[PDB]
Amino acid sequence: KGKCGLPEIFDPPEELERKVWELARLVWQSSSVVFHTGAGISTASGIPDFRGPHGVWTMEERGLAPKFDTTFESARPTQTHMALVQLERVGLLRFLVSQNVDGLHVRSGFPRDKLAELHGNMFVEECAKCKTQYVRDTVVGTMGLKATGRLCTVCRGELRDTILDWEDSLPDRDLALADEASRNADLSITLGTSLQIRPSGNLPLATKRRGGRLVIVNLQPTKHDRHADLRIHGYVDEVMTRLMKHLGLEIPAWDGPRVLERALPPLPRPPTPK
Ligand SMILES: Nc1ncnc2c1ncn2[C@@H]1O[C@H](COP(=O)(O)OP(=O)(O)OC[C@H]2O[C@@H](O)[C@H](O)[C@@H]2O)[C@@H](O)[C@H]1O
Ligand SMILES: [Zn+2]
Repeated sequence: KGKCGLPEIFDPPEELERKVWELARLVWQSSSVVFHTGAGISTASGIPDFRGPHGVWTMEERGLAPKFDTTFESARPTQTHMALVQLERVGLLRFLVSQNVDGLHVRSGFPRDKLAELHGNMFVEECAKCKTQYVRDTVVGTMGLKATGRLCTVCRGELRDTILDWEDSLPDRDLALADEASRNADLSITLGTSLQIRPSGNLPLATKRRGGRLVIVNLQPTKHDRHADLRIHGYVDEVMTRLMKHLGLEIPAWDGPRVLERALPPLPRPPTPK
């Protein structure tokens, strides 16, 4: 599905630094910062993307299977995952919209009330009856919104996976929160997504339409490149490491899988430059 296997682009060191300083500036000056993440933020942990050079669909085109260097369970959040945890803690991230099913945002300790997982989460099952969600320690075992073989404990209703199939519509609440955050954002930053899937890929444009700024961080071209105020071509982990340095923020260490349901008030953060 969509455009697969396009050549990657790398801003050279001085181009990159200048662009990351510009991004820092946009973050400092924007009250509402919304991040939009795709499969590219998980490749540095061993999970292949879909449309990159060895992406799932690109490889399918060659009659090759995708290569994982991890199970979903033994996957570690990347520096990028952890940077987003910290940005949220200090109040420099309003909301996070993800297209990833890998479960890494949740397991990194990102508060679920500021997270929309538009395409589902491998570790989450949902009661058909009450709609209460269960975050599990291991992948649920089914995809396509199917019965997992477990009953709810809030009820005895049927538990199903939340992995959307091709024809399946997006979770009502997640999309509602994603829309609200994107329309009301001063700044949308996309990370490691080619922005080819609607409505997910068009959400960062709602920010642009409403007068806000748009930053696209990606190794390949994306569908909405022409609409961005800043395009940054580099490994996300590098882009984020440099950004956090400029912002004067530590990237916290991951202590293993942890679920946080609700965000706290912002922690102290350094003062803004002149
Ligand atoms: N370390 C990295 N740093 C920066 N960019 C990266 C990195 N690794 C990969 N990328 C880029 O990330 C992008 C990932 O885009 P896709 O593979 O299309 O993944 P995504 O946009 O998340 O896909 C959207 C949706 O498509 C469906 O197949 C599936 O439902 C998925 O959630 C690619 O353009 C690739 O160049
Ligand atoms: Zn129930």
